[PDB]
Amino acid sequence: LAEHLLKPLPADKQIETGPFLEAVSHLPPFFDCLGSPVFTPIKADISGNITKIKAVYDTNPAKFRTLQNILEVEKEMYGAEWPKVGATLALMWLKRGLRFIQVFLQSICDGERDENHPNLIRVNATKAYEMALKKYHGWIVQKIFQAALYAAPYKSDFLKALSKQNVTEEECLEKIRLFLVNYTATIDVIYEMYTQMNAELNYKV
Ligand SMILES: CCCCCCCCCC
Ligand SMILES: CCCCCCCC
Repeated sequence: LAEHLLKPLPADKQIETGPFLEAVSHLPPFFDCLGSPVFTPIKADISGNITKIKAVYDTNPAKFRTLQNILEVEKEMYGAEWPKVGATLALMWLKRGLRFIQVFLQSICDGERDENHPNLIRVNATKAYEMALKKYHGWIVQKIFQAALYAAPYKSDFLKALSKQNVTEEECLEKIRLFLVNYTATIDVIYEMYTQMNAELNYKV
């Protein structure tokens, strides 16, 4: 995770598409080692979105040099169906999965815990879901997340699974904190871009 850091934001706060996709494509694999088949559809959604954006990018790397480029070009390209189309729509849902990972990881690092059951990650996962995904899910998908939550490893095993490696828990969390710097900054910029472009949508699934 400290092996595949996201680049820092350039001065103009424009995110290069190529480098961005490469960076985040290292994230899906971490779902395989949460030790449950329950997490496979979650991996699939994040991968699929990354793959959707990559495919739009590949058609014209220069036209789609930056994430901003993607949104402005596709807006012009699709008139009235935008923002509910193309790579704009893929990235709208990618950012939410990425924000989820962000909030979950920051929560853990901040020493947030259920005092009653302290070696679990339920409370961190629950917060991340509430902050990133919950308002865009109908009640059925919510009840599904609730169930999926019990497949979560212990905090202790999860951190041991990320050092996959001769390292203490505190060392491991320091590494995650370093990763969260440019990660958070980058996601914050993508979210800000959806707000300025008016490209954010609120439909539930
Ligand atoms: C570093 C990427 C790890 C992803 C965290 C996902 C945990 C999900 C619990 C529901
Ligand atoms: C460089 C991006 C390629 C698409 C990867 C799919 C997500 C694992």
